[PDB]
Amino acid sequence: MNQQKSLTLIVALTTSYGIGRSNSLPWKLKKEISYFKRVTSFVPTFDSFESMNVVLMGRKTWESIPLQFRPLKGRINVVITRNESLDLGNGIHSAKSLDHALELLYRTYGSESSVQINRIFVIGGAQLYKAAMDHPKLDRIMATIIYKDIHCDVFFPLKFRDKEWSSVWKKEKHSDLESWVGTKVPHGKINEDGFDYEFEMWTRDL
Ligand SMILES: NC(=O)C1=CN([C@@H]2O[C@H](COP(=O)(O)OP(=O)(O)OC[C@H]3O[C@@H](n4cnc5c(N)ncnc54)[C@@H](OP(=O)(O)O)[C@@H]3O)[C@@H](O)[C@H]2O)C=CC1
Ligand SMILES: CCOC(=O)CCCOc1ccc(OC)c(Cc2cnc3nc(N)nc(N)c3c2C)c1
Repeated sequence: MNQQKSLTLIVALTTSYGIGRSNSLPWKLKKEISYFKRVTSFVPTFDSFESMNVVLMGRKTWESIPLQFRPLKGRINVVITRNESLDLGNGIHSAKSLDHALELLYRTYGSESSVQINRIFVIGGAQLYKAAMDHPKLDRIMATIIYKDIHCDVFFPLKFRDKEWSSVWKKEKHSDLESWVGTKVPHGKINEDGFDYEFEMWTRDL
């Protein structure tokens, strides 16, 4: 009664797997953020009469997001921390692990509940990505690849794009990405603020 849905990890990362610096993002990309918001918010039309997606994040990511933007609108937010607590929150879910979060969500958002869960996303940071990478239900990574070795002080924990991991993690066709996300997605390099980046989707068999 706990393992009824796959997890999807969503991340923007450099070719050196860098994801962060000074507890924030070391880039400023409005369209990249708009993609994150669209992907994490998208529910197919028939289902969206009551469906909401879930965003799971570590406490340091929670704090990283400008207070203006919290909780992340229109999604069920859960902050994962070893130390309960709160973080001061208006409706704001807390759990001590990825599986305690899932248990809390299934208990809270049941068959009878007016709000139902569509997809569940792990949205960072490195420590929670590490847990998700070890979780037997994670099967999908929505990666934005940033083609610049921007200096970072926190890194994605497993080199899923590299040869050593290439029998396990496979990059999907762009048409498959678009299908999964429910919309046209720009394909190939996008330039904002002096860097090229591009959207990818990678999967692992369960
Ligand atoms: N580029 C990208 O897409 C993203 C980048 N980032 C960046 O990542 C950096 C944050 O990464 P990181 O420092 O690893 O922080 P995280 O957000 O993963 O938070 C780490 C903390 O969250 C809790 N936590 C995480 N995993 C677990 C677990 N398995 N069980 C229990 N508690 C857990 C904290 O708990 P406790 O309260 O016990 O200390 C732990 O210290 C920042 O620079 C942020 O900007 C974040 C999201 C996306
Ligand atoms: C009205 C604007 O819509 C908004 O709500 C975004 C405003 C917040 O600005 C941010 C500053 C820092 C930050 O690091 C946590 C994030 C989170 C983020 C950004 N890109 C991201 N991009 C990807 N591919 N993946 C992520 N997981 C991600 C994540 C978590 C956002």
